[PDB]
Amino acid sequence: MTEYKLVVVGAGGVGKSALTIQLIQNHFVDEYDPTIEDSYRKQVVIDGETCLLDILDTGGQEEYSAMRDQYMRTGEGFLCVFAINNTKSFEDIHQYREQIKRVKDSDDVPMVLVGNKCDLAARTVESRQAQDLARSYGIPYIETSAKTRQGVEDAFYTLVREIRQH
Ligand SMILES: Nc1nc2c(ncn2[C@@H]2O[C@H](COP(=O)(O)OP(=O)(O)NP(=O)(O)O)[C@@H](O)[C@H]2O)c(=O)[nH]1
Ligand SMILES: [Ca+2]
Ligand SMILES: [Ca+2]
Ligand SMILES: [Mg+2]
Repeated sequence: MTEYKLVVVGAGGVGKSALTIQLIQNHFVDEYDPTIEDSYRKQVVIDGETCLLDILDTGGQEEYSAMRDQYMRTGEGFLCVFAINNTKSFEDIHQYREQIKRVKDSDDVPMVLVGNKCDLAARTVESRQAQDLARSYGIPYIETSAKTRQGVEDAFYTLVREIRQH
């Protein structure tokens, strides 16, 4: 069957693991255990197609990691995640996109910008600001809540639909 290699990246604590775990295991992780690199696999049907999602959940990073770059090289699509209540995480997105461009050696890599923790009221990143950033990259912007599951399936499935247009 068709396999889709997805990689989740973004600043520490934005909810990358919570999003992946909500998608794959249907529960919300309340505690904060920093990730290095964890992988998840699951067969799902997306738009009538039975396929296998292979998801690499990476941890936030502010220091070079040769190993990190190597694990990311095989990714086919990337979820770039920031949290809507953490301006710095949004400002960090451009660096993650640059890392992706490097490891893939391409300026055209399937990606989706995700603004997580949309259930929280302390918003410092407005939807419009994120929409503008995503537009500049030629990619979709989707808000999510790993807590309520709002937009979770939408974010990952949209990433699959982006790989399909590639
Ligand atoms: N309210 C709320 N909290 C969230 C959401 N997503 C994650 N969190 C919380 O934020 C904290 C960190 O989440 P986690 O998924 O571990 O972050 P991460 O990006 O994987 N961290 P790392 O980069 O260190 O692996 C946890 O306490 C978790 O419950 C969300 O959508 N809403
Ligand atoms: Ca723990
Ligand atoms: Ca390269
Ligand atoms: Mg994590």
